[PDB]
Amino acid sequence: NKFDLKVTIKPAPKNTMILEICTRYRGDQDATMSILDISMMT
Repeated sequence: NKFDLKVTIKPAPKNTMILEICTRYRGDQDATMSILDISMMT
């Protein structure tokens, strides 16, 4: 319930793709410091 993370991957024109992740909070006040972890494909 807390977050609303969204992840997308697109091919950029050795494929060299582009990854974009966007997040937002669910509540009423700004959150404190947060941690984000990313693990990529082989």
